[PDB]
Amino acid sequence: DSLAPEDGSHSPAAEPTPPGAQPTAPGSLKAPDTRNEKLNSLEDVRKGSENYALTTNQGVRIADDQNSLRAGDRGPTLLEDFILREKITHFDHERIPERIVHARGSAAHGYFQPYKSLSDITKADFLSDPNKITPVFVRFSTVQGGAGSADTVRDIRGFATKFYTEEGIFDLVGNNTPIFFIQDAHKFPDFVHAVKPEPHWAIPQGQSAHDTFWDYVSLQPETLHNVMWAMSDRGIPRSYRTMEGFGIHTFRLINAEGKATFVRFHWKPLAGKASLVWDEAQKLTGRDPDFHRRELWEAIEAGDFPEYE
Amino acid sequence: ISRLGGPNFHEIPINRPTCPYHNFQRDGMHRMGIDTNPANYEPNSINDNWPRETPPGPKRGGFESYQERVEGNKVRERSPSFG
Amino acid sequence: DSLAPEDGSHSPAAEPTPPGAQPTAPGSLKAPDTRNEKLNSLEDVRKGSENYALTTNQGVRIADDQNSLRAGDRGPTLLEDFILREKITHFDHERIPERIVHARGSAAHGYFQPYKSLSDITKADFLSDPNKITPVFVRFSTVQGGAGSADTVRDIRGFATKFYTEEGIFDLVGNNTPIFFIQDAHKFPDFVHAVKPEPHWAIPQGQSAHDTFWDYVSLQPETLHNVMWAMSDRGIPRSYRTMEGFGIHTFRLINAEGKATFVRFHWKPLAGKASLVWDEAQKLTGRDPDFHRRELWEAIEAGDFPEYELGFQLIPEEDEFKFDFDLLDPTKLIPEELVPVQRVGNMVLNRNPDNFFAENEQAAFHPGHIVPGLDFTNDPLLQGRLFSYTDTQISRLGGPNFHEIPINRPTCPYHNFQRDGMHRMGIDTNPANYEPNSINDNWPRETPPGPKRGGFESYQERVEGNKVRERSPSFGEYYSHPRLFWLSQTPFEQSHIVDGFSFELSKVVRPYIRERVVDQLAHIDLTLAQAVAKNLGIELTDDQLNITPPPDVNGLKKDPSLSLYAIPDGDVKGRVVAILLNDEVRSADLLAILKALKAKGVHAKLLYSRMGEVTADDGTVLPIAATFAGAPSLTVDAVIVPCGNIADIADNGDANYYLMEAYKHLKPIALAGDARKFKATIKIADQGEEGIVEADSADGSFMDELLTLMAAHRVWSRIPKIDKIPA
Amino acid sequence: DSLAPEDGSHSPAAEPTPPGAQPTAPGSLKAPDTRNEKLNSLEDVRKGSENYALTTNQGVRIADDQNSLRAGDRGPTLLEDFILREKITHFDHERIPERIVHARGSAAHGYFQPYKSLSDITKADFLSDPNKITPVFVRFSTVQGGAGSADTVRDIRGFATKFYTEEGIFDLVGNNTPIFFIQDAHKFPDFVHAVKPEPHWAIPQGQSAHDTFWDYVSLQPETLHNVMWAMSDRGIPRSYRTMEGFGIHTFRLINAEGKATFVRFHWKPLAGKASLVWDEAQKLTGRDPDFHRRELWEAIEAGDFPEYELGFQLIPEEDEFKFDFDLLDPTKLIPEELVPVQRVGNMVLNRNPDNFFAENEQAAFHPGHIVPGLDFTNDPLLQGRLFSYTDTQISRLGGPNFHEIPINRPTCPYHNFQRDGMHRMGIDTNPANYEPNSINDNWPRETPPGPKRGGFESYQERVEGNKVRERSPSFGEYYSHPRLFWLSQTPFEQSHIVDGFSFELSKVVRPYIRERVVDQLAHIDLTLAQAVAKNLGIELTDDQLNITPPPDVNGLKKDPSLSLYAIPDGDVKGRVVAILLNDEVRSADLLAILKALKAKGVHAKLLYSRMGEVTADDGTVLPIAATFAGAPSLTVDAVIVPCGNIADIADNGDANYYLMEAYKHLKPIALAGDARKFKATIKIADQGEEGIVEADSADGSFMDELLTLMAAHRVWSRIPKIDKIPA
Ligand code: HDD
Ligand code: HDD
Ligand code: HDD
Repeated sequence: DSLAPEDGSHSPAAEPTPPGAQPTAPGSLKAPDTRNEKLNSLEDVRKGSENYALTTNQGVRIADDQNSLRAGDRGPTLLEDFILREKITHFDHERIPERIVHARGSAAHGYFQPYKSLSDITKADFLSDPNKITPVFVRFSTVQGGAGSADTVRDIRGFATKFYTEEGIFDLVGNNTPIFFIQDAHKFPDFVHAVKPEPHWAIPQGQSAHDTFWDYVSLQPETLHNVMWAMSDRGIPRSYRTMEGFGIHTFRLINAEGKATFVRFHWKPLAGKASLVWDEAQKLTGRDPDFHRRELWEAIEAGDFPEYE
Repeated sequence: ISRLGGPNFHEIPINRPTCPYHNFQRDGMHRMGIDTNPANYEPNSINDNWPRETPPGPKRGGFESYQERVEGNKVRERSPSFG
Repeated sequence: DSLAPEDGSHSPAAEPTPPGAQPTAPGSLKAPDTRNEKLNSLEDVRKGSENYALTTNQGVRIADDQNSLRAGDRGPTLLEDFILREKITHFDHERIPERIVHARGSAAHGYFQPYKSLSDITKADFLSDPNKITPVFVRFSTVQGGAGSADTVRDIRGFATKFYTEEGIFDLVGNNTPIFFIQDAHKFPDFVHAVKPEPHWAIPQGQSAHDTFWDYVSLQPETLHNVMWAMSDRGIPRSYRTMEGFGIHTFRLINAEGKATFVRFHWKPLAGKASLVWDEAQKLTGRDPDFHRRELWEAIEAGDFPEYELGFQLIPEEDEFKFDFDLLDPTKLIPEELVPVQRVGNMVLNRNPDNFFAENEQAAFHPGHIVPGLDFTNDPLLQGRLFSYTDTQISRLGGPNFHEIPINRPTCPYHNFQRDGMHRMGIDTNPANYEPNSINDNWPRETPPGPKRGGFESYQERVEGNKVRERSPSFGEYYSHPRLFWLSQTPFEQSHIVDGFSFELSKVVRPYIRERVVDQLAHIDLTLAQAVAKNLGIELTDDQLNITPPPDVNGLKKDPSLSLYAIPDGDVKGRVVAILLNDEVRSADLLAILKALKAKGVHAKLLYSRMGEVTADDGTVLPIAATFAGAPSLTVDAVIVPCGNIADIADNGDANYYLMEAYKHLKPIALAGDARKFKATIKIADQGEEGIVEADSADGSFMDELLTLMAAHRVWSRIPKIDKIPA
Repeated sequence: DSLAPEDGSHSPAAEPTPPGAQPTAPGSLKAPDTRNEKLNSLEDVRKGSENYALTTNQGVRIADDQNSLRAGDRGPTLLEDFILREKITHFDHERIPERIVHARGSAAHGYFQPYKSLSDITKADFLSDPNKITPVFVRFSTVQGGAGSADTVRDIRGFATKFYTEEGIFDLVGNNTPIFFIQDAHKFPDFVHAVKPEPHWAIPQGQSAHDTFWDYVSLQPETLHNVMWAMSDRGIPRSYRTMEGFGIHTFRLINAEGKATFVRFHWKPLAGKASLVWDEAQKLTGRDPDFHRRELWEAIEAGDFPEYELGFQLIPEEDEFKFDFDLLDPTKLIPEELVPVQRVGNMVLNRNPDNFFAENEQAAFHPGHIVPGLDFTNDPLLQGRLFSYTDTQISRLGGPNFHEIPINRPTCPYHNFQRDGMHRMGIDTNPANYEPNSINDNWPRETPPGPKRGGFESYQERVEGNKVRERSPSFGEYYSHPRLFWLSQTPFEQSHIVDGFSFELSKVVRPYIRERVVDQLAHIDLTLAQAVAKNLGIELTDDQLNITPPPDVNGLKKDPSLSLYAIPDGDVKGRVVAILLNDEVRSADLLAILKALKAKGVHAKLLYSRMGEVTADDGTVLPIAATFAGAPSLTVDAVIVPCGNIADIADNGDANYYLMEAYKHLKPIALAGDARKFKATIKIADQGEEGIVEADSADGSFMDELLTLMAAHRVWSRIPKIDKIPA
């Protein structure tokens, strides 16, 4: 009953390997020895597969997963085939709405550690002890395109970090430029509608290069600063590893004595800052629309972990 | 699908089997189970075809319908015996 | 308060205009006088905008749509700002789930009209009289990629038509190849999961070129027939206008006397069959991921309406078992040499939607939506489809009232005892919500079946057998149809199939999967298998070289109707030519070029190294449509270079590459006067070659030769020359 | 194929008819001539039924709606039965989430008209012209129970009015008491969770009589004021027609000069104030859980329209701080003795919906739906309400397009740049979906504020303070308003409050909670506290007996407007009388009875020991409406027994109990001729007593005396006599 090759060449080595040397794999199979508190806490919902019987969602073993139940082997399919209907029902409802913005994104697990206690300026527990390790989950993204759009478009990039701290989840939801296009949230649907595919025909995907975007820009000069960044090579990063991150807004740090300090957040890439050039980026959306997602996944599989200060 | 919000209603705790369940179904709203199978289809070679079908048998076998004989034309008709 | 330009140049003309001549627009503003019964019935939900106040959804006029309400102009935003919250709430919930498959699609309104009454073979009302005009809504699609994926991927294409008939909605939900990959609907999630992005990392988008797809194929030889089609140039159509459509399954036509005839449905494109080549298609997903969506919309705005002839392959009930294959097997085609396609009517797509989301995204097609005069068969793929297309709408469209979404509404009457459900629009006045009832005199009432305006009754097919989960043995043949397809292609089409398999298998990381697929190809044709094997560094064994080929299909050595190009059918109307300008164009050349193109309905785009204008030798001001890089040769069907100051562009890398890319992609190229110096960049000798038009000046003969080349689509004889071209 | 009776008795007459005379029907079939702008605007979604074929939702006629498609008439059902699957799918998804609170409610259409222009104090367009008619849709409700819970529970009632104005929808979302239980919206889930069924076992339905509610009350004295109202007979109204309505919060009116006036909204019932008594209300939840829904629908079918006068309490901005309590505290009422209610206009409810689910269940009211001329205040309960009523519709009504559900649609224009979302009905043609735009000349456009037809601008209230989660100290007083309410009630109303607390606390299992509530009552009034304590077997301590009462409210020791009954306001129109028949009724009695009731708009129910008919002494055939047990005295306002063959019913247990129950519940009873023998059943002396009408015959003053009793609602003087009745 074995369909795997006898030489075992179907299974990727569970050790760091360079891009293309092995098939890519789920993280807990590729790197079983990598752990953190969050990864450990997900074990209760991880599901295996090897050596298990194929079942319905109700736990009933399936004998023939190749055929519908019919009245004769050339007959009509019967309504009483609950195995078919459960399998097709689940398939029929697989999709959930994509994010309104930043629908295209690539994510990884990791950890954060502060260099020293910041208790003089903030009572935040995750910043209180250099030995305190906080698990993170990070998602990098474009802004305009759908979940099935291309990576190397000209766009702003999102850089969202979920810190699983001992005193609650802290999400630092930033972008790869230090400002945004607009001043007041009331205008967000206007700006986003202008940059998104135009409503009559739903064109263009992953591009601000169309009338409605530049119409809005020309009528809203507050947008010009972030437009400058988007039109620069900042808009076409070489990799999620080679871009900066910013929280954009001024927030506050609050210490134990009640003192507030204004703060803006920054991520500094250990790999440095690097971008493509336009002709390359555009052609690459055709040759490999998954280039950034792939590069992130493969760097981690190689042990070449993305790092950000 | 409407009452419980989608196709993962078997993951709501009261509905969960206490016996094993494994298959190639994926995703859907409020998906709890995180599948590690490299494959989400069968037949597959990349996971040596697991999880695997099980032939019917006296115990722990796969489900097979009783091979009742069906004979008749396709009709929307009540059986006279019900009348 | 007016932000529009004083000259009115913001507003597109409400008249047919060629691609790029005007901004595109909602269909009811571009073509307000194009009407049909369905389009007219949508007027109750169309919303205008001009001269109206900006309001909340509750009708309250907004005074300041630029600012949130705050405590001081530098203060915190207040929870009482209901205008902000309503606007952001609506934004926050704009997205609905995309279709599980065929998420990427482009749609248009049109109409269908039969050529004659089909009453002798079907009682379907929409086919009963050549005077019956039926509105349609058609959505073309890819299969694998998301709604935001690219158009010109290698994939099967969907071709779904909603017929708004006087006796109900009929949805013909087909594809652009005559078979499907699998035999039984129970396997659909397996096949789709295998072709879709792999579940760990969600790669690759819009591509079958990955391990899991070819793993499934190698283990399920039933897939090989449709795989052959996908690896051919059928997988990369030039336009939705230049592909065929097929219902795939055998259905039944039922006439008034109750006689059943088996039928397979066909759409024949008036524009002919035409496809890209792989390198062009792949690069075009980067240069313009919206290319097919754009070309469909712009053809309709130009008056180049997509047209498709509906055809039926008809097989009497008594002939069910007269072929080498099972009629109910959706992995088998019916060769036109054995059963001709009888043309029965024509469909014209003549208006774009107003709002993509409301009309395209929310449209629900389902092959179970049939009408009296049609019926199903036991095809086990069709049988399971019947369950899926109603089920899936409960999440995708939010509940069981999806038929009340305007695009989905029948134009004929509908009345029943169904009630409630999320977003219920219809307010029922019937005292009864059940039947039988006396309190409403049993209305609405059942209708017996009959020749016209009768109730639906299934054809009383005899069913005999035991309840089994079992594939019919008649379905267990996998190689003869792939071989018939292979043998029916031209030599260059065969080369492109080889290159398709070779490219895709090269992207499979696990080598044994490649080897298993090559072994399957050896069961189809050894020339195909050896050619793919050579490109993969695989050597066939002596055992593989001795595999007996499968038998012919009912005596057929080939069927040229399976080739895109063996029988010429192309027409140039609606195609487009790039014209590469210089700063002092020979106006006489351009006059003759544009006159000849206009006479044939071929569009032109004037390209230069910058935007703005250039002035011809006689003072004619020429407006520039795009730069060489902004509208690459990928987006056109041919390239013409008129004479003038050729020195202006002779050393321009983009201009030289424009011709090299077009040359590599087998497109016609025409060079007038000093533009013939560009022959050096494409390595064409002074004596010239077939496929490169050249003359001292552009003229009638010059343009006749180019338009003849365009009618043949591509210059296949150039293929031996392109491998040395660095492009 | 017609199942209706040949005599047409299945169809109710489309004319006003009294309760029970005809089957009830959808409003547009019962009263097609009753129209308003909103009702007319719904015609595009109303669906008929008569003379139409039964179809699928796709418009396909159904031939056999009695059977599934099967392989043989005794065979398995086939998956290809799309008619079955569509019908069952729709059934399977009929239900939507019920409202979090106020899930049980009953609704009607109507209209509002102001008495005079209020332009001096508000620019609200619907209040600008006495000739301007504003359509309304009103939903009355309970609070705690589910959509399937009973009407006549002890609870607060909701009173929600949707005004379809020319300048937007205004929703006045009020209750039947002038205060709420809590001060800050942050506590709303705590309070509601405490009153709702307890989470382990989901008991009790429709009742605050359980530990968690009284636990919360005992720990949150701010609740005591509205608790007092709920424990009074206010908690058990006779009908939605006989209760007051209140907006509770202080809002603002804004005039064209920008001047703000504080306002509290009031509804005054034309039918007067009237409530049940507890034993009656509780038993009625069993005998007819739909009593209030039924009475509302049947009053409208009878042409006896519920009417309510809108009134305003108006407080100038400079008087904000001149009261002992904070105007922004929703646990405090504004006594009418301090600020009179000024009459504003009248609302008439004159047509029932067609489909309860489509119009009632799907209606969305929200107090943030205001119009120019109105504004909010910093009331911290109102402030949080503004968030909830938009948010909750995303799940309840399936997404952000809930304003497109027909009942919710404005009748005035609504245009904006919002797009998409689930169930999107409107098809936007605007080239732009953003502003500012030039491509549509910036339409739809913002509108500056102005005297009429202007944009919404918030009143520029001064805000000064630090960001704090802190209750205003001015809110920290909890007992003076409960005491004012207590002191304003009649002695019998006070007894009913004592009995309400006593009964509810008896259902609290943990005795310490009862003791803690009694301690709170001792801070309100020691007479109340002692009487409740006595009924609970609790002895007040000396310390409790020495608690100083809270101060008067701005010098008031009572305000009679807080009593249901202190100032008579009852009108008998729309009430109902049970008439207990015998097998040979004295027809002269019955003629005098029925005609006197009819002249005052009082309905009658002819009751007997069986259904069918009886014949009077003169041969008149009398149709029986219900049996004694089938329409118990709980469902009527008074009981009349005419003379005749009294021996027929004298020993009937149900007939005797009918009188005992009505007697216990303080209802007027009238006995003519030999019917006076029933005085022995209710233990009434030969000389008679006030509240029992008796005479030799029903002529003379008999009916006037009974109608006078009915105008006073109940016979409160009878209370000492019922306290030992075995009934
Ligand atoms: C008021 C609306 C609004 C405004 C003004 C912004 N966003 Fe946002 N953003 C959203 C509304 C939103 C959202 C609709 O809530 C999203 C989409 C789906 C989601 O979960 O959140 C989102 C997603 C989203 C993501 C993706 C998170 C993920 O990976 O899942 C990022 C990185 C940002 N945003 C970052 C920003 C930045 C840097 C902004 C400017 C400083 C910004 N957003 C303004
Ligand atoms: C049992 C499952 C199943 C099977 C075996 C098939 N499909 Fe399908 N198809 C669906 C389940 C489905 C679906 C999940 O129900 C979709 C996705 C969203 C939808 O509305 O229907 C769909 C969408 C869909 C569309 C897009 C319609 C649109 O534009 O909205 C087309 C053209 C087809 N299919 C065509 C086919 C063809 C030609 C098939 C083989 C003969 C086929 N499908 C087999
Ligand atoms: C912050 C939460 C919150 C608070 C403090 C209140 N409510 Fe509320 N109310 C809701 C949250 C809510 C809600 C959850 O949003 C409901 C349930 C379903 C709905 O549409 O709105 C609702 C329904 C609802 C209804 C039923 C409307 C209908 O018939 O559909 C009425 C009459 C009221 N409420 C009245 C009030 C009054 C008079 C309050 C105190 C002055 C009050 N509510 C406080």
